[PDB]
Amino acid sequence: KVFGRCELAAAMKRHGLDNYRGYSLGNWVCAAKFESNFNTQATNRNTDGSTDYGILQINSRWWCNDGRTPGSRNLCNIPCSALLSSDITASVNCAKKIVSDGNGMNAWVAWRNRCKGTDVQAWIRGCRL
Ligand SMILES: [Cl-]
Ligand SMILES: [Cl-]
Ligand code: NA
Repeated sequence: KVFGRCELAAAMKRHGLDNYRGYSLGNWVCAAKFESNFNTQATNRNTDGSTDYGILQINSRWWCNDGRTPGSRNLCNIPCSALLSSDITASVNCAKKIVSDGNGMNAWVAWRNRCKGTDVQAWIRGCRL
């Protein structure tokens, strides 16, 4: 599923990301924009053999099981395939564990490089929330 901007802001709010660990909804929508262009089916292979899955490009190195990332963990206790669903529940629940890990949203390199310190409220401007 490719979400609309406001559609994904609404879904992320409904699933409790709105100011989760102090990160406003715009930060989350901005991260999703640059990680997946709002596409729940986005996948990208990493140089180390791990794969990033879904709207927030969650890495099999630590967070999900895909059966092909040697020496990896599955700290969200989900198959990586769950992160590709039209239903964002698994991606949101896993993102809450990631952002709670100590480095906040810096876990998403694209958030650090493209969202951090920008006017992220632009991402939810005009949205019925
Ligand atoms: Cl957009
Ligand atoms: Cl594990
Ligand atoms: Na894994």
